[PDB]
Amino acid sequence: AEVTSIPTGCNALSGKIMSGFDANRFFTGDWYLTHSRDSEVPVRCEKYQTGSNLQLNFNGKNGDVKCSGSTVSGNQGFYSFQCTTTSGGSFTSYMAVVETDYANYALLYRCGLYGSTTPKDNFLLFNRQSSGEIPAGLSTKLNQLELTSLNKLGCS
Ligand SMILES: CCCCC/C=C\C\C=C/C=C/C=C/[C@@H](SC[C@H](N)C(=O)NCC(=O)O)[C@@H](O)CCCC(=O)O
Repeated sequence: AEVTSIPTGCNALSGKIMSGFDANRFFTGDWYLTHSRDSEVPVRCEKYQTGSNLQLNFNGKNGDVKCSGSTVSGNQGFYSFQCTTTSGGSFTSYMAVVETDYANYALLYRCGLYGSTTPKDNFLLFNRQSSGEIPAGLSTKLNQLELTSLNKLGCS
């Protein structure tokens, strides 16, 4: 059966997502994951490569990861990505773009179960440049979401 809403425990962020999200402008080019609310060690620099039809590739923890996306019918703005890893792993992950200017930065929410019963989520800051940091345009939004000290990752 089709999965029609994000996992129980994931935040649908009703009322907190940008209006007029343009998938065509977001899912093009490269995005570097430069900061996140929660982070692991050692920090890394993941470059997310996008292609047509919600396909993406990134350099993950242990090998390249390839994902295929689709819209989540019950949750506006959300996507479900089915991913496979070069070590032979597979997982599902959910995301929504909270705010983006398409040409410089994007604040995303990500959530998934990953085989557990308790979801793991995060807020992610993507930048078009590996040297990208926290944009002035997100100041108020980050305050509203209580994201006052994003962790810098391994990009520079
Ligand atoms: C343009 C931006 C597009 C964003 C697309 C959104 C989602 C699909 C892409 C990546 C998903 C990664 C999920 C990783 C799982 S861990 C999932 C699994 N255990 C695994 O083997 N992961 C391999 C690996 O992470 O390298 C956890 O590390 C996540 C922890 C919390 C978080 O940061 O979301």
